[PDB]
Amino acid sequence: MRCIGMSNRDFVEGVSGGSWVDIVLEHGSCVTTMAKNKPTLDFELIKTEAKQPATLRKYCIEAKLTNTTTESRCPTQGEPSLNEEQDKRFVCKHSMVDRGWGNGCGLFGKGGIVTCAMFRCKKNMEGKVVQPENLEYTIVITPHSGEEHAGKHGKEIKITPQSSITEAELTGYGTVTMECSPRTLDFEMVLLQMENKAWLVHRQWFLDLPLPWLPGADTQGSNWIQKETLVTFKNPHAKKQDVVVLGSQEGAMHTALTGATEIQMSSGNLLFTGHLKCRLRMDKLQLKGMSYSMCTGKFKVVKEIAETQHGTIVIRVQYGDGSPCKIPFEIMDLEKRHVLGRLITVNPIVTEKDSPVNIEAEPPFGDSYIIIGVEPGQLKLNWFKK
Repeated sequence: MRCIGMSNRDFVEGVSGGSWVDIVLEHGSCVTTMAKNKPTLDFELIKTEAKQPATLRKYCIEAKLTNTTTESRCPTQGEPSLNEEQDKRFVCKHSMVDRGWGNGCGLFGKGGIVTCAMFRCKKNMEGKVVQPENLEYTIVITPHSGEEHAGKHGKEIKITPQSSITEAELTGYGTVTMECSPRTLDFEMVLLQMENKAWLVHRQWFLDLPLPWLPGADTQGSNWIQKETLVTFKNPHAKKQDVVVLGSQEGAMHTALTGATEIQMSSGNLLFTGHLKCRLRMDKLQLKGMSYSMCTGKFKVVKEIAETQHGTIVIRVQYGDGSPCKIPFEIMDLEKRHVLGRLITVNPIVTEKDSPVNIEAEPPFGDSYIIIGVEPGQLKLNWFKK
């Protein structure tokens, strides 16, 4: 039903036997395939996500400062130093400040001063690089049977442009074999993540951001590069100097990303709307239910016959005199002389007594008789397709 209710639906059929059939899969669309003596199948590409893409750079957007320490020397005695100036967790600056008798020096003149503060990142963002490969497309292959629910999921399969040809098993019908190509999606770009919300941004812009950062392959999260971007050193004084850190930049960032394509995501994974080209073979598929009896009984059209968006109809029917059986469906002319139209639901069958068995069929254009059932009450339903 899902595919029948979709506006974007392609009908594909193989012009050969045992041959490959090509189909194009898109998000929000579905493809229905058919073949002589083979079940009709529905294909849909539902998910396209990058799994664990390489982290390029972590940017700190909010930090705190602690243990600020100052050291300074008198004019003439060289550049002062602090050992924490060797500790990668600190931000430091070297400057010159006036000195003299008033603050412990013999000479009046400029002296060397140095100040360091431990830098602690409190909130960061990270940009990742999505490789075309390692992208994972989820495709659902549903048997077009018409059976009911309200336990019958189509087979779900996940593939990668690097995975080999897939052999998907469809309970009851065999297996279907298919291969796909991510046939034209770009990735010199980058995906920025600001706390579970992501964006697609151009490179060299991400790399130019004036914020403290760390090479992607880090785990310490301490040795930030260019911390001065979030730190300001006030003018020094003879023996002390103040250091203040800018406020969070989450906001400056947000109202800075407006415009760039926003990217959905979940469970840490990024999601995209992919495009696939696939080829499938049905030589290993077969009809579920062949070798049954031809229902010899009655059906009551459950409700109003429905018209789909694809020149087809969906007739609900429920047995009646018999085994879980094949159904006699047949669309003929007003005279019941020749067969017209065709079934999209193939080898339609009943599993239970009082089990609405939906059936999608394609009536020819104009007038036709929809003959459901056999000789007690073969169900002649008139139909006009405009």
